[PDB]
Amino acid sequence: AWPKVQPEVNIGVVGHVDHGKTTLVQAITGIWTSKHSEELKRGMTIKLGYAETNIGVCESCKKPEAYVTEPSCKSCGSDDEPKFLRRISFIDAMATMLSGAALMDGAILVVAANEPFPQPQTREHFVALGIIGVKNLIIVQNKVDVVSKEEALSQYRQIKQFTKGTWAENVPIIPVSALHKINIDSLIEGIEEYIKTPYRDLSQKPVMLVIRSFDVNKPGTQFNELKGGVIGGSIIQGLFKVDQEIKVLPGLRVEKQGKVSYEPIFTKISSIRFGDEEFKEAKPGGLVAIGTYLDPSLTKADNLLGSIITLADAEVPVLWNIRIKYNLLERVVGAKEMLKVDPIRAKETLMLSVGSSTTLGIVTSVKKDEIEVELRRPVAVWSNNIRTVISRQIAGRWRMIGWGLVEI
Repeated sequence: AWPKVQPEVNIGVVGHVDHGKTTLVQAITGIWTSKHSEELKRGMTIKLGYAETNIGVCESCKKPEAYVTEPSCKSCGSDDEPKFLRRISFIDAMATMLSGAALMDGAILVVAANEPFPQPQTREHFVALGIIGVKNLIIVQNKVDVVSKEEALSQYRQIKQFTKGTWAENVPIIPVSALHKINIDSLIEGIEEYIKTPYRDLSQKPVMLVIRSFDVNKPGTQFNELKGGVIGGSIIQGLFKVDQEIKVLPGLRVEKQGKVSYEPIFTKISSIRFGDEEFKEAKPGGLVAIGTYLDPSLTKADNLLGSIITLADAEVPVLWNIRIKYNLLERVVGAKEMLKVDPIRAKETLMLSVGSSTTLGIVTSVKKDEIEVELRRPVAVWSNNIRTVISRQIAGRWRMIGWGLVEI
């Protein structure tokens, strides 16, 4: 039989075509993931469509057809059980995209074969991928069945030529039709070869990125049957177990009269869940639901969005001022034209995304490789050289202008 495991990897899927990405995930998993007729499964998405699937392989069948997402090889003429490879999860495509982005172990960038390459959205998405550090990439040429072999091949060469000078020079290009299911087994193969499961040091301190929180107690719930608040997020390192003492950072915003501060919120894990399966422990990969003993007022309606969770005794600096070793883009994708990126300037306001968090800050110091920033809200910095996305409001819209590492 195949094992019931948690996903071990998150793969972001970002695309121009909007009946693209969802149909793509569906082409992999086989099931419709738009209006899941069971909100009884808490909440895990933040309006980010999410899906899990097993991946396996019939060793004796020709690849790529040998790849299956189910424990049957009848499709390649065997009654034997395919080898189970792994369970993967997908995250379907400003603060919100950043938050989704924090969780991807890899990505698939989808382009429409019946559209000139590159579409505006395509280049935007590409830049975005470069900024967030997700370099495990696959480009999918979707809807290749509505253009000829020749047109698809032409666009393939254009994309390769486009990538030839960049870091994405060797990213594979995989033609598929998500809607009509053509050549899907090749993409699963591609996901296996090019979006490998990252190294996990499971001795590392447990860290979870929190991306949702909800009060799951339904109306009419009797008071004595109330469950504690639930925190949904993505574990980015280490592992958590039920009954471990943990804390939420920055935690609770507390106002003493004429004062403001954040005090970490301590609680205990009551339950760990991936989809509709319960687990005894939770590791990186997939979206996890974490039961707590928290007052649901604390989790009600994503109150805790952007927080992180660590063990209670974890030592994690919560900082209102941060130093960032940064790198800016040469220029920015715009409606009409590429836009020159002015160097950082003191007293200007930037947006910094750290993990699943997004906070406004004032620049207090500017050097060539480093800036210092005063934050409107504090950040939990769980490790040195955490990546940050630096954004500036340009033309009345927030745009990612570079990235950096917070240095402690």
